Amino acid sequence: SGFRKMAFPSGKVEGCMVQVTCGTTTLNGLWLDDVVYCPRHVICTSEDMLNPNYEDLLIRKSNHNFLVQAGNVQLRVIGHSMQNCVLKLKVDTANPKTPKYKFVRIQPGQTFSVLACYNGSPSGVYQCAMRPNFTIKGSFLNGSCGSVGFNIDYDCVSFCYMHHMELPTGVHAGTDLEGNFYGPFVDRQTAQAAGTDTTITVNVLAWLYAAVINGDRWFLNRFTTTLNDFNLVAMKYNYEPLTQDHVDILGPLSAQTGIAVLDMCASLKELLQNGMNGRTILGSALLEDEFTPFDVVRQCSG
Amino acid sequence: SGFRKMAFPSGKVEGCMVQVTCGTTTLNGLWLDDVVYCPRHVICTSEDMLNPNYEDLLIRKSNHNFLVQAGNVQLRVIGHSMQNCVLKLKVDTANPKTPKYKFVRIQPGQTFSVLACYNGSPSGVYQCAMRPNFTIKGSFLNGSCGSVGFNIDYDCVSFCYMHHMELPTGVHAGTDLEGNFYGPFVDRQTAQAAGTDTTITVNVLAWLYAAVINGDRWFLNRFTTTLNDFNLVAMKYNYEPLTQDHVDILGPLSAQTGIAVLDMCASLKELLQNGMNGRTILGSALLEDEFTPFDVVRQCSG
Ligand SMILES: Cn1cnc(Cn2c(=O)nc(Nc3cc4cn(C)nc4cc3Cl)n(Cc3cc(F)c(F)cc3F)c2=O)n1
Ligand SMILES: Cn1cnc(Cn2c(=O)nc(Nc3cc4cn(C)nc4cc3Cl)n(Cc3cc(F)c(F)cc3F)c2=O)n1
Ligand code: NA
Ligand code: NA
Repeated sequence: SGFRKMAFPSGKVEGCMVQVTCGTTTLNGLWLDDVVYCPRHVICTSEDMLNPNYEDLLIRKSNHNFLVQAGNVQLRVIGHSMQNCVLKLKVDTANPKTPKYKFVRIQPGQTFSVLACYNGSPSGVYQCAMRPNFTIKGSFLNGSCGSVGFNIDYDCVSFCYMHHMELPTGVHAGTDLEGNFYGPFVDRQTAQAAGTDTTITVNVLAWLYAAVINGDRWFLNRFTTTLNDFNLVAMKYNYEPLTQDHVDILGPLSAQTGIAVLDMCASLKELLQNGMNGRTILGSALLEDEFTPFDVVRQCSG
Repeated sequence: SGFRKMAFPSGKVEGCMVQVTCGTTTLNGLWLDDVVYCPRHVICTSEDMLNPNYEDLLIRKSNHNFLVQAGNVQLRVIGHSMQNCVLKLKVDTANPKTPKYKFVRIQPGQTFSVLACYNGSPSGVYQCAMRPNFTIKGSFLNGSCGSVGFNIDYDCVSFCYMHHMELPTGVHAGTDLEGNFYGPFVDRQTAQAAGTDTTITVNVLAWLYAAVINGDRWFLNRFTTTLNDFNLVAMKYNYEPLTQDHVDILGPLSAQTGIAVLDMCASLKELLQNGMNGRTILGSALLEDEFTPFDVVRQCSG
């Protein structure tokens, strides 16, 4: 029993983190096989960060302008290339701790673990969701550029996020590992705005199922609703609309608890219209939306 | 910016987890140097779990009744001894991934990371606090017995918790790594009750400082209070009393924010008497008490 914000074990990723310095600019990189992946922003000097011309800046560098440090060992850069917003540094040593891995772009609403790193050293691990406005509500200080987000499927690390910047509202933005931004952001040191965020409805329903599994049942009720009446209320409250795909995804949890999805939707409609009135669910006084159906199954069934 | 439930990176511990089986009873163990540490409950059969006589049960076993599996490799048990509630299995191979480590007993109110494991394999990592009633509000399924809790100080893993059981209320109890229980529990499969829990006041104040650092300031006010008037209100609300030691521990955070501890106490007194009225702090609608002053500093300053 119990329900916590649970991250994936980070050891397989920790062995891939390095420090990358170009001049006095320094950040984290990811060392897989004989390539180091890092934000191309590392090739900027102070003057360059506000409005860089990356193709120009890269032409002016040589392999020896790049200092890669893997703990004590320095790694020899033998080639470099740019792919969208990442830089790929070819090094002369393949990382012997390279896990089985793949590069995967995630969708809004999906969760992943973040390994926060500073000067190439892992500092902490936490779980977070990609928000509908393509930002994450992370926890990052100066120096965390290049930290990665990942999921684990069996023995395979799926890398899905490389951290680039903090926006003025204190939320975070980054790219997939092919260097393509999540959201309408660009890698320059200018103020950019995220679009308005929304609540991830299918995740809130998954978390209500988790509560029932853990014995929190006070919000349940005898009523049912239809997708359409639900979505008309949800829209009013800045909730993502629910689809029949969402309903099938919640299948295993409906099975395990015997409560139909549209039955649980009727409970959610009640909570939205009446609030919770000082009761809590799984120790929270707000509706949680950062746990996926799969997160709940992984944690409440194994 | 941002503030998350952040665990320590788990790689150094992941390499120490093994599976221990005695008969058909199986659970997790911790392999450091040439010793495997695990809950002595593993020597119980089904019939033995309700009221075991461990000294008898251990006399009847031989080194070959113990199957230790480190992934694929089986490890040869060459001696065994019992220390309080743990079993120490001497094996013929020293773990080459043994980190620098120490065994440390923590106090109520302190936090640690848990690596949840099943059949010797790491499944997830999360952060939690030792509650004042010596339980933890973990997240664990059948098969997690033997999972460990730890902190990291530089390069040194401090092990502080070995998981044994879930109590009827769904909270968890275990021992330090010398086998001594936290709290008034015993390792038998009987219903035991935890004492009443209380809110960890110094942690709530640390979390309010974190909020101010992240720009949440609405609860602040011009008033101050004294330790004594504060403690008379706190007691009423089932909060741990605050000591002058707690006040000095909050020192760095008072410095960084310019708000004196007894000034922040006056804000806490207000929140306790008036509630929060649908406002949130750091994304929560409840007062959080699972972050220590040191957790806040580590995460908000580096
Ligand atoms: C508070 N916060 C939360 N997340 C972040 C991440 N982040 C960061 O760590 N560093 C950045 N700029 C740099 C400055 C440097 C100074 N030196 C010596 N070396 C430096 C290297 C970096 Cl990367 N930034 C800003 C930033 C980074 C980008 F990659 C980008 F495309 C635009 C940006 F504005 C930053 O957000 N800080
Ligand atoms: C739901 N939950 C949350 N945490 C726990 C931890 N836990 C556990 O994993 N296992 C236990 N009993 C066993 C049964 C076995 C059946 N086989 C084949 N092998 C088994 C091994 C174990 Cl350890 N228990 C119960 C338990 C374990 C103890 F170590 C103890 F001292 C008293 C107890 F009641 C358990 O709580 N389950
Ligand atoms: Na209902
Ligand atoms: Na005040």
